Amino acid sequence: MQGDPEVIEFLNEQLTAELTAINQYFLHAKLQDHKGWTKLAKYTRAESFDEMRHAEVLTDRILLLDGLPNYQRLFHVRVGQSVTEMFQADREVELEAIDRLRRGIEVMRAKHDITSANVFEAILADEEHHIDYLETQLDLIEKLGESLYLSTVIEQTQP
Amino acid sequence: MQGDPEVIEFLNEQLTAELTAINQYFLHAKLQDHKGWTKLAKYTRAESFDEMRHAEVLTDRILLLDGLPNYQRLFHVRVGQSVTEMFQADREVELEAIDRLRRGIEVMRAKHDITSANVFEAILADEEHHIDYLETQLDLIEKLGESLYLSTVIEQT
Amino acid sequence: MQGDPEVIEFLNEQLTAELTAINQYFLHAKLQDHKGWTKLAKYTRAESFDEMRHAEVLTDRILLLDGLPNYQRLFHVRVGQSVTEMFQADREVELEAIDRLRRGIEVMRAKHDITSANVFEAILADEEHHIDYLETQLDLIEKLGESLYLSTVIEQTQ
Amino acid sequence: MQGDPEVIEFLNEQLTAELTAINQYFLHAKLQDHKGWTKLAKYTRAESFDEMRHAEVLTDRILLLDGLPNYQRLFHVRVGQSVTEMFQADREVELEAIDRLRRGIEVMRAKHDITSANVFEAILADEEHHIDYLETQLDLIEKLGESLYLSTVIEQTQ
Amino acid sequence: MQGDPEVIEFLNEQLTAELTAINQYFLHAKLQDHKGWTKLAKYTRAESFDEMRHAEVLTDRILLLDGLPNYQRLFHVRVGQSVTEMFQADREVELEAIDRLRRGIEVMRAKHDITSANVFEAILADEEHHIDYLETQLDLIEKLGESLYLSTVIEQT
Amino acid sequence: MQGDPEVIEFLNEQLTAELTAINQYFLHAKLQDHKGWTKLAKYTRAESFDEMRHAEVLTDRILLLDGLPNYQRLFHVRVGQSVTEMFQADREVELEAIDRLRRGIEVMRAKHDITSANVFEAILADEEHHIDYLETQLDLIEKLGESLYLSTVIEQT
Ligand code: HEM
Ligand code: HEM
Ligand code: HEM
Ligand SMILES: [Fe+2]
Ligand SMILES: [Fe+2]
Ligand SMILES: [Fe+2]
Ligand SMILES: [Fe+2]
Ligand SMILES: [Fe+2]
Ligand SMILES: [Fe+2]
Repeated sequence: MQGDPEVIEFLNEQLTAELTAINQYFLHAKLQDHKGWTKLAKYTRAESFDEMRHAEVLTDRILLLDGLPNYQRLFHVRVGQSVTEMFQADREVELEAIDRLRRGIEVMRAKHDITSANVFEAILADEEHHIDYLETQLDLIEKLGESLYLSTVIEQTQP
Repeated sequence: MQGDPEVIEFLNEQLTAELTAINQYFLHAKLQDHKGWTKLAKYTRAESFDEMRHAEVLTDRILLLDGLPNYQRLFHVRVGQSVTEMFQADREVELEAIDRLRRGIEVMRAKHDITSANVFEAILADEEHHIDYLETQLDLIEKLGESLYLSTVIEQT
Repeated sequence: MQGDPEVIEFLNEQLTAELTAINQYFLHAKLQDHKGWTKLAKYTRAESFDEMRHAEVLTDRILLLDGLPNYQRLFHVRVGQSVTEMFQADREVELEAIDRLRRGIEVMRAKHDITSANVFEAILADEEHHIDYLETQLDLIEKLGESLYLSTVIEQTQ
Repeated sequence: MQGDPEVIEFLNEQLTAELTAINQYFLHAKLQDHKGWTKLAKYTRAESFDEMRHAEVLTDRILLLDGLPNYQRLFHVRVGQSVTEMFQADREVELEAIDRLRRGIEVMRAKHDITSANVFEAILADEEHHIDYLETQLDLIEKLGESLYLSTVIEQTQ
Repeated sequence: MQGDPEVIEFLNEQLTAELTAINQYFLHAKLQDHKGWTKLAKYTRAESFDEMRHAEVLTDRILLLDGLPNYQRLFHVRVGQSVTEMFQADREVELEAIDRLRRGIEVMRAKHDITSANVFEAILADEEHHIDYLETQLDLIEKLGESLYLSTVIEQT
Repeated sequence: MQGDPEVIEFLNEQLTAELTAINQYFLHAKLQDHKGWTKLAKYTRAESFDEMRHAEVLTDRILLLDGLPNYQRLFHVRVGQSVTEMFQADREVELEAIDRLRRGIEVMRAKHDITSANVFEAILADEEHHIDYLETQLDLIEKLGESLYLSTVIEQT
């Protein structure tokens, strides 16, 4: 029982998205943490653990197909300065992952595995359920205005 | 005992208001749910369930009068895009109900049954307790301003 | 992402089945309770709310596809007088559900969305459990006889 | 210490009755479950596991006599469609077991083992305790009539 | 609504795998029960009930398709003497199941049922989650050695 | 108050060791997880999370110095096949971190900050409490021999 290496690569190209998404959420989480924009920092910190949960079940599956996880390669990572830029860039990153997950399942359905597609749809169902929130968030600032939007995301701590 | 048919349609035209008001509340409750306006979405879900409670006690009464509920015919339903139009539209819907309910009871009390008028006033007492609320709500946006009014209706959760 | 309207209308014609099924279940639930037929009216009221919430998970899907729910148009609704007629009627109503749902998902799997079809099977799996039950119930009346079948559906509770 | 192969086979001929009886009870338990005949399906599922508890202690016993359990051969299994003949069919299956077990224990007492026939009587006290019950059941249908007898075993589900 | 017989037989040949695997797991569990290798027999008894859980949901499906379960005929069942042979033979039995499951779901997906394939994948997901553990165990012995592998399976209790 | 840039890369070259260390632990932890080498797999998962506790306060330090964390580039990561190779490889990785931590604090004390060096010693106390343990582990195999050493790592559960 050996996985077809393209299907393995179809798993593997998903994996490079995982490691980059860990750091770009977490540093931005640590970015706003100094910036005091408090409740949104609580969101992306709790969000980042789900991709840790997303990546681990990915990691087991290729071992069931007797694969070799490359944790060495990486994609390019970006940073922003205001949150709109932070909300615009990762959208493309979330726009990046879907089509790869889209194009993977149609071909892997043609090649007789069922179980790895069940992994692939499940993570794909998360991100479409994820990206809309950002799409909800951005204009909700943008129609309203950033300053009053900034005026509600902060609070003084409990010393 | 047989229900008088004139009273029966007076119950019935109220029922047509009920089913239409269910959907126009609920979809607009689901509309702001996507639009992140969290707290009023909790409120509009709470308003919809009372009309669901309003309709069932309406429903059994005509069966006591041995009637046939038309759950088939409806009235025209509208939608809005900002909240103010939604607050303007349902006002007319609330303006639609009361005067017709005002029309029914006097004619009903003229014809010797008491019991459905008790249902009439009880359902009237809610909407007169309801129509003023949005009437207070809309000017409170309008005097103040919509953008800051939007600045308190959301929640990141 | 914008939903393809052929998927959207196929979501939409499911919705028209949903609203009509609410009223025909509930009124017939409000039929037999006056008729004393108690536990099936408990069952029919219990049958309503699952079919209710089936439409809500239908509803929230199409706004992700940026759609406009027609909560205005309906299908034709029927009533009966004895329960056998009701059990014959809703069978056809459930007979209308599956094949159209069967007609959809093949095309939906043919057109590069997966996520909506998971709802499509999920609403299907319920009515698989539903249509046989009423199919079971009718022969129980028919092999036995209606009168003794009425002789177990009523209690002294009012 | 080695078991005498006749006694082993006489233990073994019980075992063929065991696995056959498990399926013929369980499918009928699943049959009336689809047929809605509720409490008998509760009773048939409950009666089946005692036979599962029956067969396992037989399986250890031949290992104590250092035997080889044939889990391969099976006797012929039947099925019906009405409820009555199922009570007639298993009666013969109940009639099949006892006399052969009656044939054994005399020979078991004839040949200097005590312990295996203790299992034989322990299972035989069960098989008498079944055959009377179904015999009590069937005439109670038969004197009364099937339809009113059927008119008490179905009840609604949750 | 009637089940298609080619779908039905595909359920049916799966069923023959069930009853054979029940006895071969259970007796070999009862084999090491004499042989004092208790913790794997604890593993074997708990594993055997899950196939009994797999078999009943197989059974109720076909009567929804209005089918007739053949609980009558079976396939050939084997026995071993050391555990490696027991680990080698059931692997083939697990190798027997999955391709037949692979052969079924491709065809019935072309033939307009969805629901029984959901049953088929669910048991198929178990066996691929099963057969690796067999494959994990057997190489772990022969790399290490059998006698020390025997040196960890008794309990004296 | 601005961080002196020489301090910043000396924080940063520690950081490049950090992200590489998590994966080489975890994948090898996931390697033995398939291999049934479970009790040390429990240990290696515990080793991963402490490094996350080490790396975060490192990241919190540099923003006080107004720094830019390069989470982008890495160092070279290796894999092994038997545990001795794994215990030999990470030893060098443990040997890699200390001298950089050693060469830091002499300069960190030399240039009028204490607080970053307080982090620098606090991380350094961990690996000296760590590299001895793995050094103890490998020789404990080495006198003994791998097979009997492996013969206690299996749980069968
Ligand atoms: C101060 C707290 C934490 C920090 C700074 C942190 C940070 C990180 C980072 C940077 C990664 C990516 C490294 C990698 O993927 O190998 C990661 C992965 C992970 N962490 Fe955390 N984490 C924290 C809390 C936790 C806790 C408390 C747990 C478990 C009880 C946990 C479980 C995991 C898991 C399962 C992964 C995925 C492993 C992997 O994909 O390689 N994390 N964490
Ligand atoms: C003709 C009468 C009614 C109609 C048309 C109606 C309609 C609905 C609808 C559309 C939903 C959304 C479910 C979904 O999206 O899946 C719902 C939910 C619900 N229904 Fe009704 N309803 C009616 C009467 C009632 C009444 C009077 C009650 C209870 C006293 C009730 C019990 C419920 C409850 C409790 C929920 C909320 C379930 C939840 O929050 O999880 N229904 N109903
Ligand atoms: C929730 C509890 C149980 C379930 C779902 C279950 C399931 C089943 C079913 C349905 C069968 C019949 C299949 C057939 O023979 O065609 C079976 C066979 C069997 N049952 Fe169970 N059973 C349960 C309890 C038990 C227990 C607790 C034991 C033993 C301690 C047991 C012992 C057996 C044996 C040994 C067989 C195989 C018969 C043979 O090899 O001849 N059962 N199992
Ligand atoms: Fe993901
Ligand atoms: Fe009302
Ligand atoms: Fe439904
Ligand atoms: Fe027995
Ligand atoms: Fe299975
Ligand atoms: Fe560290």
